[PDB]
Amino acid sequence: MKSHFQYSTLENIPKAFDILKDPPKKLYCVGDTKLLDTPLKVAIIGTRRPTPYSKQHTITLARELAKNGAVIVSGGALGVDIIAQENALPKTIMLSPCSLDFIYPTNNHKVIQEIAQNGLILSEYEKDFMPIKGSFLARNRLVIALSDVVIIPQADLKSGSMSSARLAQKYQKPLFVLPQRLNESDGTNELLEKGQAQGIFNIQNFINTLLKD
Amino acid sequence: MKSHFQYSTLENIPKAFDILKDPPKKLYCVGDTKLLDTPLKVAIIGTRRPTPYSKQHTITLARELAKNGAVIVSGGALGVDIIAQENALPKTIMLSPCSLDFIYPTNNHKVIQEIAQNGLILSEYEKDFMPIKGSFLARNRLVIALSDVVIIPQADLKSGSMSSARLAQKYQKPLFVLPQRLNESDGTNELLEKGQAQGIFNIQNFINTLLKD
DNA sequence: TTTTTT
Repeated sequence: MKSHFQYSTLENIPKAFDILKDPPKKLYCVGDTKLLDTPLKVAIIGTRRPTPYSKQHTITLARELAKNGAVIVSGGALGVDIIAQENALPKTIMLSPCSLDFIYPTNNHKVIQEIAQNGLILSEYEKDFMPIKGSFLARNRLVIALSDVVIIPQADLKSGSMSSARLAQKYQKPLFVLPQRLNESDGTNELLEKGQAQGIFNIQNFINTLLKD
Repeated sequence: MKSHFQYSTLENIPKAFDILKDPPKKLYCVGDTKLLDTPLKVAIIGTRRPTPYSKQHTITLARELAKNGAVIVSGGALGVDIIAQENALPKTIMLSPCSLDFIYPTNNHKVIQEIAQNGLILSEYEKDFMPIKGSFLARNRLVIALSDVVIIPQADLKSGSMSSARLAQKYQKPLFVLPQRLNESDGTNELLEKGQAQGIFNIQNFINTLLKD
C-alpha cells in the first residue's frame, strides 16, 4: 500500500539513539518533528491480538498520558501498538518497519495517515523498502532507545514484545506491565515473576508518579 | 442449623497457637486430630464470590497440595474457603466461627459434614454460640496461626481476607496470591503492589518449592 | 444480603 506521504529527513539524530551500538545515521520523517522534544516519552507495545481487557486499559493509559503531556512511542502494529497510538493522537511517534512511501500494516492505514498528519512517523529506510523480518527488529530497537519508560500491556512468550523487553532491561528503561491472569499474557507475567517489570495497579497513580520525576 | 456433631476437646492447645496475643484456652474438635501433625499446613482463604477463574485455580491448588501431602486450612466459608476444603478432602482442617453444635454457613452443610467425618473441625466456642462479627475475626487469627503459608486466591479490599493478610504479616506467615486483572481483586492486587505478597505464576513449581523447605 | 467478617 502506497502512503503518498511527502517526507523529508531529520536535521539531527535524536540524542536518545546515542546509546545504541549502531545508531541510525539518517532518519526519514513526516509530521511534527517537535514531538521529539517532549520531556516524557513512553513506549506502549504489545500483542497484535489484545483481549478486550487489555485494549480497555491500553486506551486509558494512552489517552491519560497524552492528556498529561507525554508522547506515546510505538511501531504502528496491529493490536496494542495502533490502539495506543490512535488514542494518544496527536501526541504520538511511530517508528516504521518500512520506508515512508509505504503504509504498513495495510489495515491500519487510517490511523497511520492521522499520525503522519498530526503526530510524527520516523523511518531508517529511504524509499521502496518493504517490511522484512530484520527491519521489524531494527525499528524495535529505536522504539525502546527513544523511550524513557516502556509499557507492555499484554504479550506472549518468545514474542517481539519480549525481545523489546530485554532491550529495555539492557538500557535500564523502566518497564511496566498490566496485571494479567494466569496462563494468559505469559510474557508479561514472566517479567513480573522475575521482578523485571512493575505492575500498573492504578493508572492515575502510575501517571502522577511518572510526572513527579 | 444444628449439626448433631459429637465433639470433644483437644488434649491441649497446639504449639502454633502460642504466638497469639490471646491464645485460645480450649479448642473443641470433631474428626481426625492427627491432621494437626501434618508437616505442611497451607491456608486457603478468600472472597465468598470467586470468579470462575479464581475457582478453577483454587481447585488445582487445593487438590495438588493435598496430593503432595499438605493439609489445607480454612474457615468453611462460602466461595474460596469451601471450594478448597472440599477439593482437599480428606486432608483439610476447618476453623469454625461458631460452636460445633451449629452448622455455618448452612449452604455448606454437606461439605462441612464431610469435613467432620473425614477431616477435622476446630472451634474456640463450646456450645450454643452462633457466629457473630467478633467470632469471624477471632477465627481468622486461628487460621493464620495454625498455617505455615497463606494463599489468598482472590479478595476485595477491606475484607475478612484482608484482615487475615494483616495477621499473616503480623505473625510472619508468608502470603501468596493468584494473578488478577485490574479491578477484580483489589485486595490481593494491593498486596502485590506493596510487595507484601508473592504471586503464584505456576502452580506446579509453587508446590515443588514448598516441598523443598 | 436477611441469609453475618477492616
